[PDB]
Amino acid sequence: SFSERAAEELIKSWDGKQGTFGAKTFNKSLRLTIRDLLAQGRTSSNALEYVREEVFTDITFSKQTANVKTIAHWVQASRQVMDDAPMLQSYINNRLMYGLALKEEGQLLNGDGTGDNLEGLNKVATAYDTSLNATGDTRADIIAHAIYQVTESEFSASGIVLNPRDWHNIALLKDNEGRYIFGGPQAFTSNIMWGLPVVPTKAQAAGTFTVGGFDMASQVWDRMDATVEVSREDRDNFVKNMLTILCEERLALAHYRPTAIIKGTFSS
Amino acid sequence: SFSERAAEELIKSWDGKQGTFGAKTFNKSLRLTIRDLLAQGRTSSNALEYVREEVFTDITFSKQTANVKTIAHWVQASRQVMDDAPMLQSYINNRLMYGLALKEEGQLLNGDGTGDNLEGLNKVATAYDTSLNATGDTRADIIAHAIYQVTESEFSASGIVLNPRDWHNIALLKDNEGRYIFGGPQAFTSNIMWGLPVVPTKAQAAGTFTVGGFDMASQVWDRMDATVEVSREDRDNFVKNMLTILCEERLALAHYRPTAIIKGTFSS
Amino acid sequence: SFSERAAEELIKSWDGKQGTFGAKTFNKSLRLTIRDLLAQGRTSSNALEYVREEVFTDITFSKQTANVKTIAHWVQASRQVMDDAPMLQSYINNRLMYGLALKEEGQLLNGDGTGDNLEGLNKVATAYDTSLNATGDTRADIIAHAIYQVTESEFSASGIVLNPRDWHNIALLKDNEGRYIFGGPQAFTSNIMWGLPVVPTKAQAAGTFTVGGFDMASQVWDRMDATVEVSREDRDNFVKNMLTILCEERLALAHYRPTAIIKGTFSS
Amino acid sequence: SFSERAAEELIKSWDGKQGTFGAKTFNKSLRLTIRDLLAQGRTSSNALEYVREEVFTDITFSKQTANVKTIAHWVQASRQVMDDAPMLQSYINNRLMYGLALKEEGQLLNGDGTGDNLEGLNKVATAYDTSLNATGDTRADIIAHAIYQVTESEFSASGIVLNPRDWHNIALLKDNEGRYIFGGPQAFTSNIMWGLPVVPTKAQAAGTFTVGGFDMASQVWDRMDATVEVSREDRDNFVKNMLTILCEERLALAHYRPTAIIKGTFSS
Amino acid sequence: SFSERAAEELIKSWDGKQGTFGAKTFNKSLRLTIRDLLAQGRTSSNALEYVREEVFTDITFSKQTANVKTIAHWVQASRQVMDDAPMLQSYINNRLMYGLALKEEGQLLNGDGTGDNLEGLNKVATAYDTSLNATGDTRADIIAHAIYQVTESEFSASGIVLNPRDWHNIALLKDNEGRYIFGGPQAFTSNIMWGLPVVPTKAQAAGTFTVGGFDMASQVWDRMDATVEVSREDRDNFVKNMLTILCEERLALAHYRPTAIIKGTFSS
Amino acid sequence: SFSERAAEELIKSWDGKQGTFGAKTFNRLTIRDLLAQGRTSSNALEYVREEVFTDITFSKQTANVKTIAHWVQASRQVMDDAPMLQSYINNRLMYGLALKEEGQLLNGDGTGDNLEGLNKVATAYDTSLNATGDTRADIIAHAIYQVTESEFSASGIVLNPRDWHNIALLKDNEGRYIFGGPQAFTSNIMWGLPVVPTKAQAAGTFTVGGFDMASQVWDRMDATVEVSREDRDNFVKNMLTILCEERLALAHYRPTAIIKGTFSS
Amino acid sequence: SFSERAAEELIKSWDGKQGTFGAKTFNKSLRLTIRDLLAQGRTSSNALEYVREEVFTDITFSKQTANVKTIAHWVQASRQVMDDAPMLQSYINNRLMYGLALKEEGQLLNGDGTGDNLEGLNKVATAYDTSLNATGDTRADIIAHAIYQVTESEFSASGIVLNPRDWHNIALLKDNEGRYIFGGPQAFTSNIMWGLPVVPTKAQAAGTFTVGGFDMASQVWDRMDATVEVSREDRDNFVKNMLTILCEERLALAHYRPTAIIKGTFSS
Repeated sequence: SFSERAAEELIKSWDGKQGTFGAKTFNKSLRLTIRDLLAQGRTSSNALEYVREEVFTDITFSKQTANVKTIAHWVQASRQVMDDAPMLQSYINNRLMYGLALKEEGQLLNGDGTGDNLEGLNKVATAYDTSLNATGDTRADIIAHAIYQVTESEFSASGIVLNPRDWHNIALLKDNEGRYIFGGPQAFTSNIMWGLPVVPTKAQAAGTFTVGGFDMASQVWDRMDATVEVSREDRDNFVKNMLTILCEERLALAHYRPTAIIKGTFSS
Repeated sequence: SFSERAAEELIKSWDGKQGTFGAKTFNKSLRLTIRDLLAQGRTSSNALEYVREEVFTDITFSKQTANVKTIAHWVQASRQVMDDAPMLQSYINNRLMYGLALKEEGQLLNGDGTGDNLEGLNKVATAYDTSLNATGDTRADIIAHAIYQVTESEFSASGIVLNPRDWHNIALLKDNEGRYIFGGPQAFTSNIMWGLPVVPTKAQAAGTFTVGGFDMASQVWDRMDATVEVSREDRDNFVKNMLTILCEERLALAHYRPTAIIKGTFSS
Repeated sequence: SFSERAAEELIKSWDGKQGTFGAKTFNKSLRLTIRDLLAQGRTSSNALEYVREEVFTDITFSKQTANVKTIAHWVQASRQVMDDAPMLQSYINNRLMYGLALKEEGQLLNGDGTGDNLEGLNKVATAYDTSLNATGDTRADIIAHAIYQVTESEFSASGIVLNPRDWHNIALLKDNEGRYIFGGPQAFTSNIMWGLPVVPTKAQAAGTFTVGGFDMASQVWDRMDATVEVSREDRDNFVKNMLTILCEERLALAHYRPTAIIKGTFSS
Repeated sequence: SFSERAAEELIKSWDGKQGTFGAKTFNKSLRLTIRDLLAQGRTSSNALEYVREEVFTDITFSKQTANVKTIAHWVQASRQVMDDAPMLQSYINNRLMYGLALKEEGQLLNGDGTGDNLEGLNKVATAYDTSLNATGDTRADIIAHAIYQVTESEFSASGIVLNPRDWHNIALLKDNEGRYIFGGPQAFTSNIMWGLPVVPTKAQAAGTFTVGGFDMASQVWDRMDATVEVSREDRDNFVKNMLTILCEERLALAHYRPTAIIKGTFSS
Repeated sequence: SFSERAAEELIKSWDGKQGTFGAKTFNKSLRLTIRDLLAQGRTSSNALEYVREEVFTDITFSKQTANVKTIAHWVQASRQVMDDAPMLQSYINNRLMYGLALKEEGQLLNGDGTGDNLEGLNKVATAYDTSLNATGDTRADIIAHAIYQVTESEFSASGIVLNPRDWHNIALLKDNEGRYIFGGPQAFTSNIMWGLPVVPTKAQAAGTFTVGGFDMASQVWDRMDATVEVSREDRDNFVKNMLTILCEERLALAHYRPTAIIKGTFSS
Repeated sequence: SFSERAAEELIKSWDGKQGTFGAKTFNRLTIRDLLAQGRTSSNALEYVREEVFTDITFSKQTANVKTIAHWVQASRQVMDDAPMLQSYINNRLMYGLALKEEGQLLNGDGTGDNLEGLNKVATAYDTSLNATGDTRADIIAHAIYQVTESEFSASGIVLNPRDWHNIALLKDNEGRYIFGGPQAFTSNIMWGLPVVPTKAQAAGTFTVGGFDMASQVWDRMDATVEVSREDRDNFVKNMLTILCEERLALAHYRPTAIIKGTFSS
Repeated sequence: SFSERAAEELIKSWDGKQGTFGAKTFNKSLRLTIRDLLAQGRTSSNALEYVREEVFTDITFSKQTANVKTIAHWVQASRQVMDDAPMLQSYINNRLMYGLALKEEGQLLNGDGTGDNLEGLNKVATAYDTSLNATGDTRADIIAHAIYQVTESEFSASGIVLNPRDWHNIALLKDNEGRYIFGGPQAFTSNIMWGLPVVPTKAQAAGTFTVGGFDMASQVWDRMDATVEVSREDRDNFVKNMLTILCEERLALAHYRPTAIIKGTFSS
C-alpha cells in the first residue's frame, strides 16, 4: 500500500520539524489527465537524446534532446498529523495525487520549451487542415475531421483535449426540433466523443482543440527520484501551527512524430 | 607513455573485428592549449545546471544548462596496423591525437552552441569597447585597453588568444627609439606578453583577439570515459582490407561570468 | 588537499538539509588585496579593546572597542552535487576563495560601525590637504603630495588604493613631450607607482584615492572559526531548486592611528 | 655518448676490409630540414599500405602503397683512423649527421617514385591556381595567395619551402623610400614569414615555391635498423688509398592528402 | 621566532602583576634612521671613557665621557592579552619595535647633556659657514656647500638629515618651465640626494639641516640588557583598566670628531 | 670572527704596556676585488711590464711590499672590557683601514711608503671618440671600446657615488630609464660590467679597465694588531693607542688596459 | 686545481735550471675566441690526411695533408718564484692561458701554410661577391649579404669575425635623429649581430670581415701532449737575470669546404 509505506517512513524519519520519503514515481503502473493519454518511460539521466520522425503528407529523421524539469505541489495539514499515523495516511490520498496531476497537465499541454519549462504538445502540433470543412458541419463534425487528419501519420487518434466551456456547449448541442445531438441526458456516458476519451482541462484555452495519437507519438520520461517531504515552515499562508506536505517529481517529454498531433480552433 | 598503453591494449583486446582501450581522459594532468587556460571539473551526469552571473557595466543571476557533447576524430588504416605495435603508436599520436587536439580547441574557442557543438568562448564574449582607443595607439596598446576592460568584471586577465600571424606582428614590434617592446625572436618563442600567457592558434581568425579571466570566468566539465577503438570496415566498395581507428571524449563548457571575456578586432 | 578534505566532510556531515566543515583559517593568518596591506593578529575572543593615538597637526589617547563581525560569500550549485563527490570538489575551488577576498575587501575599505558591518578605512581616514597642490599638477602629482602628507603621522606610506578606471588613466598618461609618464602599459600591469604597491579595486569609488601607512596604522584581528557550509535554500529571491555552498569567517579591524591614512578625490 | 659507442663497435668489429655498428635511426626526438615539417612514424615492414583522401576543388578514398628505400651519406678518411680510436670519434661527429639530413632532404622534396627513389612532395603537389594573381603582386603576395589555396583541402599551411636566392630577395626587399619591407636581415636569419617556418634549401630549384599542410598531409616512416659502416674501397675513382665511413637509413614517405600541398613558380 | 620567545616567557613569569623577558638588545647585534647612519658598539659598564679629536682650521686629543641613559616605549592592551599567548604575540610585533626607533631618534638628534637625556648630534655640531652662500642659491645648493664644509675635518659626508617638509620642497622642486629640477616624486620616495642617504625625520625642526661623516665621527654604545616587560599600571592618567607592555634599552653616544658634523638653517 | 679572537688574545697577551696579535690576513665590491690575487713570502718582487704600441715592448719593474696602517686613541680601561675592545677593533679601526687600502690602490704613488695606484699608471681617454649629442653614459661606452686596443677586455667601472647616481637614474627621450629605477643604482651593474662606487674617486673622474688581467695584488700575509701605552699617552692623560696594519704590493703588467678620463659636463 | 698540480710538479721536476709539467689541450677537450667557432678533433699522429670538397657557385674532391705545428707563449718571472710554491701558483693563472688563446687566434685566422705557420681561415676563404650590394646599404647590410652568400655552400653561417674598430663603428651607428640605428652600447657589449656571434679581434685587419659556417667547414686537430715549462734564458735582448715560464700546444687545421668561409672588405 503506497499511502501506508509513505505514512510509516515519514513518522520514522521526522526529527521534530523535517521528515521525508522516497516515493519513486507517483505514476501508477510504472476524469483522465493529460499524462494518462501519453506513453511512459523510465530514466537515470538528466538529459535524453532521441530521433524525431518528420512526415510529408515519406519519412525523414533528426536528433532532438529533452532535459528533465521539476514539477512540485503542496498542501497544509494540522500539526496533529505526524504522531497519529492513520491521520497522515488520510492526507497521502487522491487529492494530493490529483493536485500534482493538475500541475503537470499545464506543462505537458502548453509549455514553451525555453528555461524552466517542458516542451508542450500544443507547441509541436500540426495545424488543422480547414480544407476538410463542409456546409452543415457542427463543432462535433470539426472534431470528426481532425480524427481523420491524424491518420496521415500512419498512427490513429487516442484522445481529445478541450476547454470546459467548449465541451459544455458541444454536449448540450441541439437539433432543430429541440432534441440533443449526443442523445438525451440519461444516455451518454460522460467524457467520450466518437469512442475517444475527452480531457476537458483549464490549461486548454477557449476556442482551441487538440487531438492526436498520444499513446504512440509522444512519451513522458520519468527520472524516478520523486519525494514526499513534510516541514514546519514560515510563509504568507496561515502558518499558525501547521505542517506543509510537499511532493515533487522530475519529468521530460519526447515528441517522436509531431504530424500525429493536430491543433485547431473552432470558427465560432 | 599514453600512446604505448593505448597501442598495447588495442592489440591485446583485438578480436578479428573489434578492439578497445578505455582512457580516463585525453587531458594530461587532470605552447599552451585553450583548455590549459580554463578551469577543470569532473562529473557523472549527461547535463549540468549552473547559475550565470551578469555584471552591470549589483550582480544578477540566471539558470543555465550545459549538455555533455562528444568530440571525436578518426583515421582509416589497414590490417597490418594490428600486427605492428610501433605502427599503431605512430597513428595513436602523430595522426589521431594531433587531430583531436585541434578539434577540441576549435570547439572551446569558436563553437556556435547549436546541435552537437559546445558553446565556445568567442560566442559568449563581450565586445571590446572601442571608446577606450586613444590618438596614435598600436596593436599592442589595443591589448592594454582590453586587459583594463576585463577588470570591470571584478576579475584580472589571465591569458591572450591570437592568430600566429598576429602574434608574430606583435612580438617583433619596436617603440620609436628603435628598441623592442616585448623582445626579439626570444619574445615570439616562449609565449609571454606583459607576464600573461599567449596562446597562438589557427582557430583564432586573423585580425581577431580574445583576452579574459579564463581560469575564473569558465570551467570545462569532463565526463571521464574517453575511448580509443578499432573496427573492421565491412563497407568495402573499391578499398579492400580497410580498418577504422576512432577516439572520442565527452565535455561540457560552463561560462559563469561572460563580462570577464573580451573579444575584439585589430583595425588592420 | 583542502578541496578533497572539504568534500569528504561535507558528504559525511550531510543530513539531507545541511552539512559543515571547519577551516581553522582559509589562508590570511597562516594583484594584492586590501588585507595584504594591513597587519595581521589572531584572537580567541568575540570582542577586543585597544587605545587609539590621535596626533596633533602631541599624542592624545582614547579607548576603543572592536567587535568580531562575520564576512560571508556563497555559490549556487545543482542538487546532484551532494550525490557525486568529484562534482563537489570541482566547486570547492579558487573561484570560491577569490569571491570571499573580494567580499572582505568591500568591508575593510567602505564598511561602517552599524549592524554587522566592519568600520572601514575610508571612514576613519583623514582628508587630503589641497593646500599642497602646485600649478600644472596631474592626478599622478596629487598622489605624491598625499605620500608626503602621511609622514605628518610619524609613519611612511606603504601602498595606494585606486579604482581601475583611475589607475588606467594614470598609468597610460602622457607627459607634455608626447610620451608616457610611468613607462607604457608595461607599467599598468605590474602594479607599482613610485615603488609603492597599487591596489586597483572595484570597491573604491571612481575619482577617490586612499594612501596610508597601512601595516603601522591598522590591524585585522582574526577569530579563526572559518567554515564551509552546504544547504538546500531559497532566499534573497534568486534561483529555485538549487543547492547553496557558503564560505564565511569572523574578523575585527582595529585603527590605532587614523592620521596615517589620507583620503581625497581627483578634480581632474 | 653515441660517438664513443660507434667508435668502439667499429674497431671491435673491424677485420681487414670492413666493420659495422647498428643504430635505431639518426632522427632525435623520435634552420629546419624538410623532415622536421612532416609527421614521424616507426615501422617493422619494408612495405606500407595506406589510404589517401581526395577533395574536389566532397571526400573520396583510394589505396596507395609506399616501399622502403635506402638513403646513404659517406665521408673519406685516411686509413690511420682504424688504428687510433679518438681519431674515429673525431670523424663520427655532427658534420657526418648533417650530411645525411641534407641527402634525405633532396629525396623527400624532389624524388620520383622510380627504382631506388622516394616519391617526393613536389611530384604529388597541386598546381598553384595562378588565377589568384593581380598586376602589382610581389613575390610575397604570390605566397599569400598560395597559403589561401591550401585551405581548399580543408587543412591549413604549416611551412614554406624556398631556394635561398628567393628567400633573400623576399626578406631583404627594399621600398621606394629605401626602408626594408618584409622585415630586414633579422627576418632572413631566424627563418619566419607570417608566423610560418621557412625552409630555405638548395634542393628547391630557383624560381620554385612550395607551401602546404605538411604536419597533417604527409608522414615519414622509418624502419629503424640504420647502420654506421666502415670499408676499404676504391669506387667513384676520386681518391686512392683511403678509408670510407658511411651512415645509412631506410625510409618511406606516405601522402594522405595531396590537395593540401601547393607548388608554383614566381613571375620574376 | 622573537615574538614566540617573548610571549612564552612573559606568560611563564607573569605571576598576576609583572612579566619580564631578556631581549639582549633589539636587532643591533650587528627609510633609514639616525641610528643606521652612526657606528655601533657593545659595552659592559654604565660610565664610558673615550678620547676626542680636535682639528685646527694637526690632530689634538682630549679625555671625554658618556653615561648610559635609558630609552623606553610602551603600548596599552586589554587585560585578556595575558590569558591568550597568540594575542600577546599579535602585540609583540614590528609596530612595537618601530616605536623605540622613533623614541631613540629624537634623543640621538636633539638631546641635551642634562638630566635623563643623551647629548645629541645638534649640540656637538659645528655651525654652517654662511660665507659659502651665493646669490639666488637653492636649499639644495646650501646642502652642497655644507657637504663641502665637512671636508675641512678631513672626513667626508655619509648622510643628510632633514624635516619631511624640507625634503618634499627640495625633491618636488619644479622650474618656471613647468618641470622637475631634482627628479620629482621618484627622487622624494626611496630617499637619495647626490649619492647620500637622506633621513627625513620629525625630530629635525622645520628650516634646519644636519650633514656629517656620521659613520666615522660618532658611535652609539649599547649596554646589552634591554627588556620587554608587562605590568598593570595607572601613571600619566590617560586610560583605565588596561595592561601596559614596555620595551626599554640602555644607550650612550660617543663623538670622536665634532668638526665632521655641520648644522645650519635655510635662507628661504 | 677576527675581532672575537683578536680581543681575547690582546687582553691575554697584554702585560701592563704592550699586547699584540697577528693573523694570516683580516678577511658593494672593493677596488681590491676587481684585481688579480697573489701570495708572496718576500718583502720585494721583480716583474716585467708590457708596453703596447697603439708591437709589444718590455721593461723591468719592482713591487716593494708596503704596510697599510690605521691607528686610534682609547682610554686604558678598554683592556678591562673584551666586547668594548672588540667594538674598537672592528667598528672604529678595521672599517677605516678598508677605506685606506682603497685610496692607496686607486690613487697612490711609488714615492715613500705609498703604493703606486691604478689612476697613476692609467692611460688617457681619447676625446676624439666622442660623437655629437653623446651623454655621460655614451662616454663610458667609448672607454669600454678603448680598452680593446690593449688585446684585453673591460671588466669593471670605478665611479664617485655622485656620478653613479646621475648615470643610473638617466632617462632616454621616450621617458624610459636607460638602465632602470632603484635596480640600476642598487645592484651595481652597467652593461653586465660591475660598478665600484667609491669615495676615493674624485667627482667627474671615471676609470674603466681589464683589472683582472692588467694588474695583481701580491699579499705578504701577517697582518697585525698592536696595543701601545709607551709615551705621553699614559704619563699625563692615561690613554693608550691601538694600531692595526697589513702588507701589500701592487704589480701593473699592462697599463694600456686601464683608461682614466673626466666627464665632459 | 690545475695551478696546484702545475706548481707542485714544476717544483718537483726542477733540478738546477729547467723543469716541466705535462698537460692535455689546455682544457678544450678535458668574448668567444676563433677556436670556439671551429670543430674539435683529437689525434695520435703528427701528420693528418683528409679530402677537401669543392663546389660550383656537383661536389668535386681532392686529397690534402696537414702537419702539426707548435703554438707557444711565455711569461717572465723573478728567480724567487721556484723558492716559494704559492708565488709559482700565483703565476700559473688566467693571464697565461688567455695569452695562449690570443696566440692561437692569430695563427688560425691569418696564417699562410709556409714554414712553421698554419694555413689560416683567411687564406682558403672565398671572396665576397660585390654584385650582391644594393643602393643605400650600410656596413651592417653588407654583412647580411655575406651571411646569404655562405648558403651557396650547403651550410648556414655560424659567426662573424671583425676588427674592434669596425664593431664599435657598426654597433654605435647614429641616425640623422641622433639615436642608435642598431641599438647602441648594450649591443657592443654582448657580442651578437642578428643572432650570430661576433668575434672582435686585433688579429682581423681594419676594413676586413670574415663570415662562415665555421663549425661545419673546418676542424682543429689537437695532438694532446701539451707542456708547461720553466727555464733560465737570455734571448731577443729585452730582459736580463730573469726566469722564463712557457706553455705550448701542438695543432693542425683541416679545411673541408672553403666555399663556406667568405672574406671581404668594407667600401670606406
